[PDB]
Amino acid sequence: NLYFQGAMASIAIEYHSVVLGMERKVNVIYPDQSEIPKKDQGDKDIPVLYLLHGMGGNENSWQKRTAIERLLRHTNLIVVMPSTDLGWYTDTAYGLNYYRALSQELPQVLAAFFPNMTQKREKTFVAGLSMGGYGAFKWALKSNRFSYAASFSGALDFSPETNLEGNLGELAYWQGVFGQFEDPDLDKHYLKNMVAESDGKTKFYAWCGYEDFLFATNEKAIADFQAQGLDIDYHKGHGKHEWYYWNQQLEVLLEWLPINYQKEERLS
Amino acid sequence: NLYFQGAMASIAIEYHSVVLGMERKVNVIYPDQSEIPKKDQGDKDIPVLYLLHGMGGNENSWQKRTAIERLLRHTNLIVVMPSTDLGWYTDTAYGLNYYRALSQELPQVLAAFFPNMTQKREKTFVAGLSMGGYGAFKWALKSNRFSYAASFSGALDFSPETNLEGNLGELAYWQGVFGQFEDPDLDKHYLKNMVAESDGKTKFYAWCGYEDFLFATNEKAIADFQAQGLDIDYHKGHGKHEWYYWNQQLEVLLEWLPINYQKEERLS
Amino acid sequence: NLYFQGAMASIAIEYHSVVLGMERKVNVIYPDQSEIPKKDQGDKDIPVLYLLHGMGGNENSWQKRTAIERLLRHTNLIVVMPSTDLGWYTDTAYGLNYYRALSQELPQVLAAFFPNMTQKREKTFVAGLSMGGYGAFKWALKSNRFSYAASFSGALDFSPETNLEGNLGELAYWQGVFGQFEDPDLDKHYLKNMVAESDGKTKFYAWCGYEDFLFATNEKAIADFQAQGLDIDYHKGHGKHEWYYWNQQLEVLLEWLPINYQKEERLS
Amino acid sequence: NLYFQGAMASIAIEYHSVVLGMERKVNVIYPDQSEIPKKDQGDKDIPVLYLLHGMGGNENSWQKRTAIERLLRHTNLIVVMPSTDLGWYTDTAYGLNYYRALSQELPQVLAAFFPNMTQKREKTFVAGLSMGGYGAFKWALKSNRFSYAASFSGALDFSPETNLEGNLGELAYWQGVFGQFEDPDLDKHYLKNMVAESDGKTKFYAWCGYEDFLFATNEKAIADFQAQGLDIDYHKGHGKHEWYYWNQQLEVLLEWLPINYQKEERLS
Ligand SMILES: O=C([O-])C(=O)[O-]
Ligand SMILES: O=C([O-])C(=O)[O-]
Ligand SMILES: O=C([O-])C(=O)[O-]
Ligand SMILES: O=C([O-])C(=O)[O-]
Ligand SMILES: [Zn+2]
Ligand SMILES: [Zn+2]
Ligand SMILES: [Zn+2]
Ligand SMILES: [Zn+2]
Repeated sequence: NLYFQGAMASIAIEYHSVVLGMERKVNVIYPDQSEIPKKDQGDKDIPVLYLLHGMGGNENSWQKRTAIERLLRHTNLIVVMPSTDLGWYTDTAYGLNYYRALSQELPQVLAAFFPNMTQKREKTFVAGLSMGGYGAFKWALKSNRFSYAASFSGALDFSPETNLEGNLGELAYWQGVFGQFEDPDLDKHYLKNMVAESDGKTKFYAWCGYEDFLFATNEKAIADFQAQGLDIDYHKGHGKHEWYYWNQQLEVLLEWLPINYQKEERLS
Repeated sequence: NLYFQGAMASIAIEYHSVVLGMERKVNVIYPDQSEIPKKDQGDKDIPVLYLLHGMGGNENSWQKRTAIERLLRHTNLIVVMPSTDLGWYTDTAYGLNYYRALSQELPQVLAAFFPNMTQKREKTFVAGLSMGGYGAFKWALKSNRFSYAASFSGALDFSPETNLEGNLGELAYWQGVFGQFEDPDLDKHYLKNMVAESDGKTKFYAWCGYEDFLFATNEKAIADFQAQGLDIDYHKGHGKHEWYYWNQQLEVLLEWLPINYQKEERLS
Repeated sequence: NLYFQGAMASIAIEYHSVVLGMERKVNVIYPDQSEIPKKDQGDKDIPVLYLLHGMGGNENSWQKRTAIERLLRHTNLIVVMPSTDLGWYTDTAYGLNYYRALSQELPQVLAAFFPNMTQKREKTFVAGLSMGGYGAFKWALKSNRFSYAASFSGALDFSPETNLEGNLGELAYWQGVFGQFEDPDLDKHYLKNMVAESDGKTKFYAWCGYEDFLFATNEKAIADFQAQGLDIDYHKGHGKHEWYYWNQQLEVLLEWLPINYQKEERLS
Repeated sequence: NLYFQGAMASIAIEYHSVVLGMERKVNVIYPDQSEIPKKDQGDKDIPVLYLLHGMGGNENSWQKRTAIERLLRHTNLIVVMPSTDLGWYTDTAYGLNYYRALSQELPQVLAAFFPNMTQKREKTFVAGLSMGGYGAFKWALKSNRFSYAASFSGALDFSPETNLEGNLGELAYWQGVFGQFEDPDLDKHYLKNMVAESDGKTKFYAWCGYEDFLFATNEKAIADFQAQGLDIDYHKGHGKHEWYYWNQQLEVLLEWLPINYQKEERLS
């Protein structure tokens, strides 16, 4: 017609997690064969971005707060939106092994459903905002699964002192996630303590807004990462802890990744 | 926490349409009691915008192609996203009474589920893009239900000559929607022929991009509407038949409507 | 725990149909690796049942009206639930090519998403109820894609005389689906006229309740099929045009198909 | 047509929980105005059943494992399916206040969306299976909101000794839900300790299968309830910890409740 136009496929999966012992939800956007560049048709090695949500969000957050499905509609990229509830992408002290579920089970589930997604590091990426920025860097440092990793307004440094002081949720919550604050192993949850064992083959990007409550956290964390020689680029701009800025950062991410992003025309 | 933030409620309804004789889907976004201005808490007369999709879309289109759920999250507005398949919001010649289903049944269904939505014209609005711009103006002209109506890149004028010539879909399709092209009643589907009987108490807005295939259609249609004294404001800018521009127009619409839109802060 | 138990994966897909020129929905239930018999783990040739809905239904009908997701949870079977609106799995006279979309596009879409589903006739099955029984037999007769095909209370014979006489919907509806009733090609829609060209390598099953308004239709249709030597088994019982009986027939179907159905224990 | 038939409306709601500080999902089935008995049309006091899931389930469990949407389609009943993750409908020791969210917030959310649901005890009911049987009895004992409450294979008695011994999940899990096992307040989670303060105006029903791992638990719990004079009827049959039996018990529940259940005809 001229009236007709493509769309990515939108897939919502509910599956049984053996790790968590419960039904879990994951959303997947999958490229539109009729709209990607000609060369990409039939691909058996499609690149994949895992995009992680913030505290209070879920598998719908990115899709509803950005117009990601519109942005990517001409691009050869699978995007996976997992859920972690309020568990920080962490195996918690109350027995929910969210990190194991994210890092070990989810990729196996997806591969089993979707053999044509890439299994290559050079085509596997992660990013997230807020709690999801912590999750993205944690997963990339520990797993060496990703070529590129990004944090937007991430909680990239913390301590008991900062978590609680009880402006950021109460003690029982934080100790449920990370263990008791007197446990000498608490520090294993600190991203700075995970750099040494990572392989140094992941590119990192971090952003934070000047006005964000986590701006000081990011300044401190990046300084510590840079001291250890992490391959990181850090940027800042005016902004707060809000989804408009996360949308902007998604659009920066899409150009940074090696995905041949087909940016929509904008005449106004 | 400072980490926590609200969200609108997102409601997906599947219901039995007696008019269409089938299960139908409608999405509704409903304002977050914890985030709207104080005065709006407990409202029993909440304003409502019906937002109509384009050819090939459905009840998910606006939500996935704009970040409407983010934009409206501090605003006291219900938004309803109906579906019409490829039926043009029209009672078709193949027996699917989509116009009756939209104009008569859907509002009764919604009121029955949601008694706290407004029943007032001064708080009831419609808009749509492409086919949905035709639908929005048709519904507003015929029903007098709305105070404000908006069309974005709408198919606001047409004839056999323009539909088909077969660049815009084939004959059987168009005649299925509007009837045989030799029927002397074809012209009842033309928006210009619906102005006389409307009550003149609806404000109209139309937009079209210069580069759009429907730019000439809109120029012609608005000239005809203005000749009949319709209360319409018409604007144009650079743009094509694409969702980025429809997102921009949604943001213009939200300020135009009498809804006390709480626009998100944008520091960059 | 003993408290934990598996579930099939439930997948909801929205995809762009090039054939129909619109976003379409298809549901897929996919076997639980942790619950199927040991031997089936890792299968790259998983059997597939397409299950078609009735007039007024959609891709959710089977899942919500039967407890299919519970019944199949130990069985190595993919089940696909397509949607055809009110189009009878037919390329209609108003330009919606539902048959092409079902028979050609949908299998290619699914294979592209899900390479581990079978591509073998011996592991590919179809069934449906009411309109979906017509669709199941039509698709199996025309395509030779299936080893087994089943109709439950199907509209397996019809004419203008029976459609309309206007007890079963009005003329414009029926002629929109099948063309004008005076067209000499109307009879190409009759299943009896499709037997000659089918390959005779599909097993057919049909059921109808004695009290159903289509009981006479089924008696006539099966007699005509049996006259042509179709490989069909036909059964009847007390019942009407209702989902309880369709649930019962699903359970009969699951034993008939060569799928090694792992029937749940029922101690009461 | 005779081909057309009604359906209940199926509503999926995602809403912001202030209590939990996260987006939460609740499903609602709402009666079909065209199919309920004549007298019920226009009701502003529609009865409501809350139906709670088991460990590992969610808001979709009842709908997918029973054909509840089919069973209730002629009946004037709203059914609400909440989610509690693995939190036992309890304000947990890791800071997720699931009980407050269920008992205080959810009813206010639903009333705000759906003013025509009843606010009367005589028309408000709860039931659940496994963990959800514990939840149903807990909520009914504490709140006095319900006239009728039902448990199917519920975990109605427990201790450290039985939880763990580590056949039923590990220590960290159970202590995350209920607190440390040495806390003298552990016993506040025991349903037997909640009877004294309840008002004695709720009717209780419990079922358990003989072969279920919780059969001894139910025998013990009911004996303790009967010693305290609770108004309870307890039944047992052959069965295990499986959804087929929960489906059977749902069908018993529907006749027990004062809802004028319109049971589907079953001629076979
Ligand atoms: O966004 C813009 O300014 C553009 O690219 O036209
Ligand atoms: O969008 C902008 O330029 C703004 O408002 O900062
Ligand atoms: O359904 C039955 O009767 C059984 O198998 O126990
Ligand atoms: O289920 C049955 O046996 C019946 O009621 O026909
Ligand atoms: Zn830089
Ligand atoms: Zn103007
Ligand atoms: Zn037989
Ligand atoms: Zn009894």
